[PDB]
Amino acid sequence: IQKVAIITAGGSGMGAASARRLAQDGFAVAILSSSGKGEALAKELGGIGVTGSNQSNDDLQKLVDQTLEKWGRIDVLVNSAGHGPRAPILEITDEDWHKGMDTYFLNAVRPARLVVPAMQKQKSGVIINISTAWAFEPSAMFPTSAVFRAGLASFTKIFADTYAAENIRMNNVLPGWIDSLPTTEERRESVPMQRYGKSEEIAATVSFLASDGAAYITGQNLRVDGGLTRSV
Amino acid sequence: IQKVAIITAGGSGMGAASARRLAQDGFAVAILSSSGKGEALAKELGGIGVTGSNQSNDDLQKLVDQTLEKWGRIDVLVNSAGRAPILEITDEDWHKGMDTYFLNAVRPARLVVPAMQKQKSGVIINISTAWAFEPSAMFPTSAVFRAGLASFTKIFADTYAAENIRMNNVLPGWIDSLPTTEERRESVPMQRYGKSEEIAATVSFLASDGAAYITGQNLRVDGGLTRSV
Amino acid sequence: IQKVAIITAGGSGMGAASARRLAQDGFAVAILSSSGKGEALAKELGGIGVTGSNQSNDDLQKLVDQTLEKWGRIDVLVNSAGHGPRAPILEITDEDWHKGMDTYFLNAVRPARLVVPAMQKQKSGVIINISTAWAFEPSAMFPTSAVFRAGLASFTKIFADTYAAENIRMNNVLPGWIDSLPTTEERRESVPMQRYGKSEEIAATVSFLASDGAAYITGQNLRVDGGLTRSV
Amino acid sequence: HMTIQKVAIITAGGSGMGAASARRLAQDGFAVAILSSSGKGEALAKELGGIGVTGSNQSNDDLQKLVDQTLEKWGRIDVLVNSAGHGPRAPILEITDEDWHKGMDTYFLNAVRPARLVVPAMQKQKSGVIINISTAWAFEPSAMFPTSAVFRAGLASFTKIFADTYAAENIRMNNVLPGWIDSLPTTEERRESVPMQRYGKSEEIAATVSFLASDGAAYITGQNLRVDGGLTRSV
Repeated sequence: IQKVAIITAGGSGMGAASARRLAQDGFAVAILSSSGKGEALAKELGGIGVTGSNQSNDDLQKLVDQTLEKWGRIDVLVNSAGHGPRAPILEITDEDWHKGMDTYFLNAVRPARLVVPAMQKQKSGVIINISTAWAFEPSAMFPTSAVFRAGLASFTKIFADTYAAENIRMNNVLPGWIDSLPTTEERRESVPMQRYGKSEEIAATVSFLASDGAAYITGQNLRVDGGLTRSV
Repeated sequence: IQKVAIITAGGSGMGAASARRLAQDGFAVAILSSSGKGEALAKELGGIGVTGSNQSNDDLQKLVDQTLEKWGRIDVLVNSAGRAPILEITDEDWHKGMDTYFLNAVRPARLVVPAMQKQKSGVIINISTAWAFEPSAMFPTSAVFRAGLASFTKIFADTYAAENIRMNNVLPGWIDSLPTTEERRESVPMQRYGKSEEIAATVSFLASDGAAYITGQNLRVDGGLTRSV
Repeated sequence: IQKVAIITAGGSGMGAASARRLAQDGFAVAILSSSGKGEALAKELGGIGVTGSNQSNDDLQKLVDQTLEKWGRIDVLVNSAGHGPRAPILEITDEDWHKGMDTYFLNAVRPARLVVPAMQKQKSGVIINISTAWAFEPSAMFPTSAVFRAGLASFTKIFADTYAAENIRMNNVLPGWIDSLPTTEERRESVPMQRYGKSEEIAATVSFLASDGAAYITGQNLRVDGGLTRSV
Repeated sequence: HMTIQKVAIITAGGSGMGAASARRLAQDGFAVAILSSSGKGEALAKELGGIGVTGSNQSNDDLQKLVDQTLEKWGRIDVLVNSAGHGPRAPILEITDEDWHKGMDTYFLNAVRPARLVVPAMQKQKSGVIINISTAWAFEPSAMFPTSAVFRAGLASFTKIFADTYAAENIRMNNVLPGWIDSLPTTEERRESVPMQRYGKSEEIAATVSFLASDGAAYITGQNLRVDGGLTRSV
């Protein structure tokens, strides 16, 4: 067996960085992206791609089925995310809250349901979600992101307790300001380390969590933020 | 000044207990419930009541409008609320969970804040769960969306602090609004369930001037159940 | 039942405010302070005072013995604190770290040891420590305070678990900027509520925690800080 | 010669998780310097092609000797890993004032003391990592390990202040918080309390230390990472 990694929202940013690093580590990769970039990248990394939505159970099933048809196993699932509603806290509509849940919570839950049967058969698996350093120290800048990634942390803990005995782990990586988007001086200066994080630094964190050496870590939320957040 | 409290899901359990205690404290009370029990309780307490859904903006607006027509202010809002394997919960179930345990607080908050802004004074207290940050399989949608509620609460608190409008959550452990099991009771270091009245007392404190410098907090009332500092 | 409260470091600041409020609530009061202020306050409130140190075994035992001789019970212990070492984080010497521990940790622990026997006989008791809102979001401004109050929280949890079955509770109140000291504009403006807290607000939180209504609360750390800290 | 030979100091590195960390860092390519109160420290350092001092992780003098010998030999300190011995255990009110002070030396100043001594080299380097082996019980404390939990919660707050103070100089500090690890004898009761139904390996703690000592983890600072098989309850 070559080990296998599926990456949802893997066509750009932190998803793409994670897919590249996991391929470099030696995983066969399967990528889902609503852009064409996902399939180009999977091609370049020698793996497979599906072009579809991380909100669609059917695109997801196609991705999972193709990965199992080809390699017969799924060792790692990495879930990255899009961008959800941003507005003043009482102005976000009920509809927008629902859309935020789709973007930032069910984007991780939906594919988790579909990969777990393989991981149960294997008695081995890792699921890593890209969350946000603001989950427990939320800001008005990113209200639906923080709300639903806090909820994702609770989901992650219930999941971790439910599947621990089957050697299946789930952890979240909580990035601060990352150079996947343009920097501002105010934001950069607000980080004690006085720089944005590299998308490759997030990918390195994913790589660790996907390795045998991290096997005893489950249910955790690891902030990778140059010291930005205040809580121990 | 006769101060005013609105209680959503105040027909039974911790909502009813909160409504009774706030009435005893001297607040005028307006109560929403879907069963009808909220109206019967309001009448007993000398207040007003609406029977409707805490997921419906129209029934909520009716409660708010009637309260402001009667007493001209809203000092306090208390939001109270109504098991499956973690991967078996459907997308539809998660969305329903969010309506039930997250938007139940958010929807009435939007409608009371204007009065609170005019008053330069207001308190919103949400009844959450001690399982929010230490969740278990027993209360999955509740815990997930109450963790989300905490993050909402902090953004809200930051947004409205300068206008003297505060939001806090009370996080109950095992409370006597339901029957005990011995395993549950024994898991609590205090070796007893909490009283609905003890939750209501914590609500009362958070509705008082003495608590005015508390905002954005999640206060566990659980007999020592949860493990975290 | 005439209930009884002991307050350590109760001569001024949040300690004195707590003693005044608990007297107003109807408690008999006993006060320890290194200042003459403690005794003047106790005498006013019809209670008893010892002039002495919350680091001295002899002074504390005297306090406790005189309280039990007078009223036969101890229902509430409130521990306020003085001021400990403040310096750049690596310049604080081993000796200063040990002094900080005495000032901010052992100040609470020492009296707790001495009042628990009465509380056990009573099958009822409450201990409330005045801590700091910076305990888990520490600031270089108050390094020994934050370090030892974070320590205090873990002590408080072990205590709460050990004595819960005997109906003896311990909780900590974590103030932000309080008007026991003069404001600075920068500090005041950093608080979302745009004001310092009142000592009377801290005392009201102490009052609630000493009440029957709070009887199901134990092991907790309650921030009273106008929204200053960032963590949920 | 064409690539920097990075250097790691391990305190209490003679056995258990400290020795595991030493071994792994050496395997990663670090030159290792080990302090241990037993001869185990030096023997292990010999095996790993490094240096060792026999002495106490509570003694400024012995720590200064290791640091000096390290800088004398390799000219730099890139990584400091602080493990710990064992402190007082007793019912919570039975721990004497003296036992609390001893606990502080064992679980808090064991990290602080060497941190003070390695930071100047790290500042000259504009690069450094300090990793303390703490405990999963720090914020979910148990009556089993009272001084450990108290002072490791304290260590977290120290760590955050340190991290804010030195972040601009690219010097980071993080804590690894192990649960039940196979460095000590196992019991069934403890094993079955862990959701993963096994103890952690010392090698899994060392793997976490290795990651945190690597360039990949450079944007992580001030954190407490629990490695506990899901034992602790908090998100």
